[PDB]
Amino acid sequence: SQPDPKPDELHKSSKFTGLMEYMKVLYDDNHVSAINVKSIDQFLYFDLIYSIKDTKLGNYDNVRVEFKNKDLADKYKDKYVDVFGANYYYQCYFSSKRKTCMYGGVTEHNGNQLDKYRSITVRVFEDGKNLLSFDVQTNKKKVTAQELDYLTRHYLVKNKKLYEFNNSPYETGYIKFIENENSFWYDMMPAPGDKFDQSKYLMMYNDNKMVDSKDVKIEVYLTTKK
Repeated sequence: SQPDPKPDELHKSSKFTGLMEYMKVLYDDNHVSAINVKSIDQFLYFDLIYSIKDTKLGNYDNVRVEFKNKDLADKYKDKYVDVFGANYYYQCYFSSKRKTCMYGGVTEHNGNQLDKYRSITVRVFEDGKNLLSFDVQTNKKKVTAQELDYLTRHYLVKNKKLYEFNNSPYETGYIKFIENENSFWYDMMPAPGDKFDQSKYLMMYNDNKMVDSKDVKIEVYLTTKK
C-alpha cells in the first residue's frame, strides 16, 4: 500500500546536528506497558488518561494517551485495553508533575490474548544487503505497529548501535511493516536541525495503527556512511 521512500525523502543523520541521545532514549529499556486497564479520566477530546504506575523507576503515576482524533478516544474510553508505548516526559503536563505522555499504543484486552508468544521476523538490510535477521515477540493477536517498532529498534540499539549519544553509524533508516496487502513504513532518523522534539516525533504513532501478529513481517533498511 504505502509508496516506498523517494530519493532524498528520508531524513539523513548527517543533517541532524543536535544530540542523538534524545532519540536513543526513546528506544532504550524503558517504555509504558499495562495489561487489562481502563481509562480513568480524559483531558481533551482526543486523549485518554490511565492510572499506570511506573513500578520500575517510580517516575509517574498516570499516563496520558493521545490519539489522532476523537473517534479513537471515544472507541477506547470505556474499554479494558492493553497499553504499550514509547513515552516522553519533557513538558508533559495535563489536568487530572509525576506524569508521562505517549500516543496510541492501545489494543482491546479481551479477545486479543494469544496462548503462546508469537515470533515476528525482522530482516535488516545494510546498503541493500540482508546481513542480519532476528525475531521480536508479542502475545497479542492484533499488535500496534508502535509496539513492534519499539521492540525492533530496542534490539538494534543494543546490538548494532542504531542510535548513540552523539551519532548513528547509519545515514538513513526506515522500518517497513508488511502484512499481506498492507505495507507502510516509518522514517527512523530525526528531522534536520540542531534540536530533536521527542513529543513531535512520537506523534506519528497517534493513529493507533495495528497489524495482525500472525501475518506481519518487518524489514529494516539502513544505509551506512560508506
